[PDB]
Amino acid sequence: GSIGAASTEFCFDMFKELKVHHVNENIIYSPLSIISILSMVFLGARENTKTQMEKVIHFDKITGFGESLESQCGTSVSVHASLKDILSEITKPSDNYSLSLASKLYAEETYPVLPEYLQCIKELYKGSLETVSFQTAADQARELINSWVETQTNGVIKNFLQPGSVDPQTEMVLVDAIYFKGTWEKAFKDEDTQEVPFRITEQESKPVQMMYQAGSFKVATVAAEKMKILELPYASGELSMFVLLPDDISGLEQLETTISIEKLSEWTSSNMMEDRKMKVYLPHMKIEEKYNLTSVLVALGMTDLFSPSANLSGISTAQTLKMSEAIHGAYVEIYEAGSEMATSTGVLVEAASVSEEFRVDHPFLFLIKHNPSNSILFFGRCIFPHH
Amino acid sequence: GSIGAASTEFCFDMFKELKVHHVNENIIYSPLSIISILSMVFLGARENTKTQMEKVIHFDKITGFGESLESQCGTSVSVHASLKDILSEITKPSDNYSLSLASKLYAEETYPVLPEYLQCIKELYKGSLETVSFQTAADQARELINSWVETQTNGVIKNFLQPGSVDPQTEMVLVDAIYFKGTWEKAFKDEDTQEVPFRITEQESKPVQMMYQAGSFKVATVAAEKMKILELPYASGELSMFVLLPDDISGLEQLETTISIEKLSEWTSSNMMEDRKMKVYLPHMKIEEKYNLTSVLVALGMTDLFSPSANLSGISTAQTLKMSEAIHGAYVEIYEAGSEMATSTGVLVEAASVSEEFRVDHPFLFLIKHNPSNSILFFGRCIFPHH
Amino acid sequence: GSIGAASTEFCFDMFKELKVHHVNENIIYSPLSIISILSMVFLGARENTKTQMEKVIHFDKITGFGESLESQCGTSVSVHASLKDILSEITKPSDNYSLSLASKLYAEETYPVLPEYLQCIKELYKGSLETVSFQTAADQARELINSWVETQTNGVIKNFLQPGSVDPQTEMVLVDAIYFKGTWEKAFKDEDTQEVPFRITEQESKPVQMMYQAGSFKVATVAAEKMKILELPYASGELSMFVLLPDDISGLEQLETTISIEKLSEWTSSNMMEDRKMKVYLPHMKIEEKYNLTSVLVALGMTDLFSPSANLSGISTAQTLKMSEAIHGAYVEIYEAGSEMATSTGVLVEAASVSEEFRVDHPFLFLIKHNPSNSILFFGRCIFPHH
Repeated sequence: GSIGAASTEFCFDMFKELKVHHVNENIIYSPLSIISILSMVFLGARENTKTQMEKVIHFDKITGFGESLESQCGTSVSVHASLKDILSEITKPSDNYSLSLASKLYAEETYPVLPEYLQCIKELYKGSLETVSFQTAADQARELINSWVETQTNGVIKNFLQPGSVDPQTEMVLVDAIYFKGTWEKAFKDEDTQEVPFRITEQESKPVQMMYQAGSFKVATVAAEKMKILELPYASGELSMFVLLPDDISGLEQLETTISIEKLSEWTSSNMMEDRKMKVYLPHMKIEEKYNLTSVLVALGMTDLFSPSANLSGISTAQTLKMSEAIHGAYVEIYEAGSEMATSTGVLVEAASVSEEFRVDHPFLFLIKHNPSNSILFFGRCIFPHH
Repeated sequence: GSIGAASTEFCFDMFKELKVHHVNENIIYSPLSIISILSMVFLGARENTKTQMEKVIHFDKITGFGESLESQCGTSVSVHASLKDILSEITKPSDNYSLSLASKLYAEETYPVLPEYLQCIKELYKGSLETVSFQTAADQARELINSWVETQTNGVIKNFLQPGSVDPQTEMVLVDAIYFKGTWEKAFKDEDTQEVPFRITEQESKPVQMMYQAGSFKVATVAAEKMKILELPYASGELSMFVLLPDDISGLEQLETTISIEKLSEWTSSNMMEDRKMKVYLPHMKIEEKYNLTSVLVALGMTDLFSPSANLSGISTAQTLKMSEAIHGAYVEIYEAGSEMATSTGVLVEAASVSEEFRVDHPFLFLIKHNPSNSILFFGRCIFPHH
Repeated sequence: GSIGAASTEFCFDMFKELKVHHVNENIIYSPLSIISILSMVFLGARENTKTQMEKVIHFDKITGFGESLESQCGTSVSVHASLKDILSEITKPSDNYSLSLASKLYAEETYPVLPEYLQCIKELYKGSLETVSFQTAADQARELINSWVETQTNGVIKNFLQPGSVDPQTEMVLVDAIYFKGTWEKAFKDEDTQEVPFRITEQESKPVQMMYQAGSFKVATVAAEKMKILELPYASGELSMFVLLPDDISGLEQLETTISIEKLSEWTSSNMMEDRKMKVYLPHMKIEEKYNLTSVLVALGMTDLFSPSANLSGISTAQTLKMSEAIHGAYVEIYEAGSEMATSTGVLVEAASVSEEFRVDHPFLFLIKHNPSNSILFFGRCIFPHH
């Protein structure tokens, strides 16, 4: 097996879990970056936490029978070689497009990470190590990690880590950043872009800037699922965009449920995809979304990793630590010349457990009273803060 | 035994009846202004209407078991004292915040008002009387009332009285307005505000600006209702904002039914509110709503006041007059530095109107035809006139 | 019968069929221009296509019993007379307004248009022919047609034909344009215009410039439908704008379902319309829309026309063709002095069969894959591609 297939299967399982909490909303995430950071953690996880992460990341399909566990480092020889060669394939330079993947881990000065684990991080993901004091200055370390992410994403992802996400309890933060900017194989003419209505539902429609071009494009029409897939290649044909468009507005739902790595392999088969003379209408796209994947990872069977029984002894034998916050951010912009996209996956670990915080992230009742008169000046039921 | 507690009780009694007409919708109103204006009308009511208003406003508990009619003015000595001292309390001048309560009554020049009732209006509510001709220039009187209310709300509540609210047959209007601009005790840093999802339902979410700060705040954890209340004091601690947030979204409904003056007094007890170091997240709020309380006040028990059996001898002894329209507007804006809030309550008497205008202030279809040929050149449906 | 009545009935049928896909959205379209272009095409059809077009255009009512087809050129004498006299009616010079109806057809050089059909176009629609090379320079043809449309609409409708509409397959294009600039019978004083809230819904409202004037106006009040109609005549009383408005906002929906040519005839009756002293508030309006009426016309009953079985023998004796696209655009601006309005309707005839586009106009699943690694760099669902 390959780790690209693990990324695919994880992508679609995670999408099935994610869509249930974001109905009628835009979704965007990077399977590769999430899988890469989660494998960084998977190397350190041992015993039941490691097997859980292995089944969730689908790295169990990668290892051949025999020579598992710390055959080379952290994981088996198969997963090790797969990780290394994928890092090499992604980081290969190209004059046509720009594509970068960087990994960095920040650690507390007091908390000592295993030198073997740091060396394996340098070997597999060639990620650097910085030592910052979280206990004394957590917010400054947050700002530094955020500036590193911002510069690694060419300023696309600013202020990745939310305020208050890290606190003096956090003792290590594993983060990565993927950035891609390319050009279309067949570009869209700037003059051909005009205003076109876009049907959000059958009832309502909103105007958007639609780019148009006519040419030979790979289209695969799946009638069993009532949907067509269009491939728009980029410069050099090493990266491609796939648009899975259901024939009708009502069909998309069905598609979301039936999509899978197996089904996708059938649909994107080189035989199934047909170069035809097509008129292509593609809208200007700008999608930015940031998620907290802790609940999603737990719902997928990664319960031990966030539990106080997490065995991450492969990272640091001194004391014990566990993961508490896994943040992900994704940005994608499609325009006429090409597209610019950028993602980041952050992970912070710590032994401590905050009992409570007071976060107003769902509807409530608010009350404003005059304390001397003990009278209610204002009372309200807030469902949406801003209409 | 105080008008503040009466305002609390009437607040929740009115919330329970108002919530049925605004499902899945923001709610906001000011109990202090509503009960001030209802006491304004209560002073004039006598016999059955006055007892109804006293029970619904909960001024019966304010008066001790002693003389309650004709004493001081209109009501008992106890209610008179409570009115006067709350009026003095919230109109207290403070350099820290701005809090203003204003009352004013408009009357037809042909309509006669008793001098003792006007002297009482100046005594307790310190409000002025303005004589305008409702029968001749009802629209002009409406615009004048809205301009006065706008100036008293510092431009926040503009065009308060809807068109057709006031009528030429209307005898006497009673209005009041509260404005409060204050700053937080512990402010929110502008840089700490970031975009965060807000979960309207379990499956739906929308992004909002969320201000964060870590500090010592007063929180009470009511486990019986599975809910937590947080207090944010303003400058000098004379006013504070209470956020009642259920632990889960679906619990909100339950809370809205179980909340009451007694339960609010239980939950916000000094022993229950504990000072704790909390991470606090609060969304940018801009909640603005206008209501017609006539139906709700009738449902609450004030049936005679809106019916032709309304006796208002203390208001106008020459001829009887009944109220038929009660409007109420409330606006609340929460930001990082502080908050700005403003409310108004409007009262109308003896209303009826027919035609007189063709005002196009709501969506409509339009037709443009060629009269010689009787052909439709243009047809359309206008919701937004300008884009 | 009269083609004005046909335009009215078709207008309301089309409104019924069109409003279903445009809820909470502005609508505007020209019945006269659409019915004129469709009558142009209707002269060229025979057999079932012609009868279908006649039913949808309601020209079957114009023809008196007897001498229905080929009596005049392509149609009955009654329909021919109606067409010619209507052209003369709305293209009548006047010093009070500017009203123009222009029609023009572009054809491929290799396409052999029947000369008698061209003579009919010149007789009944005053339509000139231009020969353009679609197969060798379709984009130049589109630019020329857009420039002609723009000049005929006095610069209101620019870039009328969207890219991709025309292509080397299109063989003929019929386009007409209506323009009308006029002044009110009773003008709006600029000083009387003030900023007034426009109530889109009951609780949310956006501010709009509102002109005011008082005087004698023709208003009809229909209580059975809970709505009033106001007639604002333009200069010289030859064109008038009708504004029908429900008393409550919620009534509007009902109105849109119950409006009809017969009900409109009832409501705009001379005895129903009454001159009365009225205050008139009317907002500034700038309403522009553009539609593709292929689906709407097919749903009304023009199935054979857009199918490969379309008989357009009256246009070309050889190489029979069929319509592919029917684009329409409308613009209206109402201000104090008067009004400026303009529409265009263009239909392009072609010959195709299988689906020839990959139009991305509804939410879709997109993914960006690294082909060497076969890993998904990005995956997402988008419902709206802009924020």
